[PDB]
Amino acid sequence: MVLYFIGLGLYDERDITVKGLEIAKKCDYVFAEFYTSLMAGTTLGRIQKLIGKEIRVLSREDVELNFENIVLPLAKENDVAFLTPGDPLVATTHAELRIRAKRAGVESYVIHAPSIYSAVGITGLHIYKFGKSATVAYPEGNWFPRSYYDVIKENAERGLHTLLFLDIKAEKRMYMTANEAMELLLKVEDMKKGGVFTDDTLVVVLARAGSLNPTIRAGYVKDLIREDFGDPPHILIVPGKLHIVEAEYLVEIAGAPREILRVNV
Amino acid sequence: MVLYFIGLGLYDERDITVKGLEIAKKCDYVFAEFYTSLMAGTTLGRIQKLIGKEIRVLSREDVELNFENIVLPLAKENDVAFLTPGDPLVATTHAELRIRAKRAGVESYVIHAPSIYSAVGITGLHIYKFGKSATVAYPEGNWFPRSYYDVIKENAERGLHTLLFLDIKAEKRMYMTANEAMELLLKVEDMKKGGVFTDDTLVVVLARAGSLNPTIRAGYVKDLIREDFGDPPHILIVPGKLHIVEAEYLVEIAGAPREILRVNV
Ligand SMILES: Nc1ncnc2c1ncn2[C@@H]1O[C@H](CSCC[C@H](N)C(=O)O)[C@@H](O)[C@H]1O
Repeated sequence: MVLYFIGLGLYDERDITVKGLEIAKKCDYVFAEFYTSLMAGTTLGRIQKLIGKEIRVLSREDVELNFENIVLPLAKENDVAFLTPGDPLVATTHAELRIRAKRAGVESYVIHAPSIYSAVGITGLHIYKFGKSATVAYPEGNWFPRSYYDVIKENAERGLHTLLFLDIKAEKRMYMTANEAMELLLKVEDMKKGGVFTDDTLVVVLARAGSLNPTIRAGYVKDLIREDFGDPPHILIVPGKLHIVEAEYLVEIAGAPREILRVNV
Repeated sequence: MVLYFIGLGLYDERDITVKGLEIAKKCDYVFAEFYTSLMAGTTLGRIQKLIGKEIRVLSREDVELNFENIVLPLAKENDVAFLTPGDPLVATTHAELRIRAKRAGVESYVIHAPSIYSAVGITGLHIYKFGKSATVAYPEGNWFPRSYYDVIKENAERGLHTLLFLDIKAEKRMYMTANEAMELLLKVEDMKKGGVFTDDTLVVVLARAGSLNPTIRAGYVKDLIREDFGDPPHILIVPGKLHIVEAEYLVEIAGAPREILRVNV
């Protein structure tokens, strides 16, 4: 009669919370989805071994078209877990699943875990200064999504930072790199010419948040566009004007050039 | 010979990540602060039992004024951990402590934990639609801060949601309720008359996120201002224009008036 939405956290199998792991271990059935994102620092086998029970992975279609026929039936007479990368319901499509549970007469509870949305605090940027967020998707065919450019523009003009989630082709395990995102943004700049993203734009890259050794780097696009930030996942942030403490953290912890202290503050 | 910043999570001792727990268990010295937020579902004793270590609690002054004198000295010869409610670097100024650690020749690492900043996803509001965040501070003496009002105005005018962290005075055990926040905002509205926060404004309240049964309520200020949302901590959210799916979740899960379903496109 109960369905638990359990977050797996940021990077590896130990990023789940103690609460999430203990609840999952007591569930009769464990399902999971790995399409809103992936857990780059681990494998399905390692997560399965930690929990101690077999995990039934659902595809995007399984969830969107058949969640109520795959997961909910068992949740009616058993305790069922539905694992998701990060924090449940940060991904926009998760929320509606709680309504489906209600419709099926199934109780649902959410077990939170770290999300990249909040983990960016490790960049040293003040969380309150983050404005609207956006995702940079891989162009495909004649589709070159670029609304994120206006998101950066609108946030920056109000002195706010912009968090850019980078695309991940989950089934192919293809992660968009900060380099690829910067290249796309420069192309969009060529088309819009709003002076929003250029070689002189200060950006912050966070790779493998959750790891004990994530890569945290800050600097100008001209210098970072071809830099190796290591294995995935990557996110990119275009900060707005900086508080001196934010800049000092970027310089001392993220290796930002001293120039940001007199250009971006 | 290192320092670990470890988040404890939203509500109780089990909100710590498995990664954080296993690292804390092996540290030689453990410090913590409980003034940045309130973990309503646990006690210092329960946390100490889980980690199997004695925890030295520090005050705001101990940290902001003497962190490098109380904590770093030990971190130079042993593995030390500094625990905090929620995520250690969200809506705190603890990131700056990593700069102090570096200057003292101490390597530091960060272990994330679920944060209220991302937990708001449980309200059904799209995370990417949240704009700048603000804090509703307690008026004191002859002062009455109102900056948070302008944050709501700025976000709302561009269709973004506003997350309002509520004040806390741990030493005096004062935790601002969503009710008090609403009362304060109505008083600011009477002064600025910007039509930003009135009796007809739709708001969302999230209380005790992280617990299995948090209070999630949505409705007009006039109806919720005197409603009992349970024990603290609370957070207040003033949504911008809603997407139909956001409204549906607020109605089905947060008990919002069905009239909000009729979104004014
Ligand atoms: N579990 C919880 N439920 C509701 N509000 C919470 C909360 N935890 C924190 N808050 C809100 O956030 C304020 C503390 S701000 C510090 C936040 C913390 N670093 C984190 O990552 O969550 C509180 O005064 C309250 O308004």
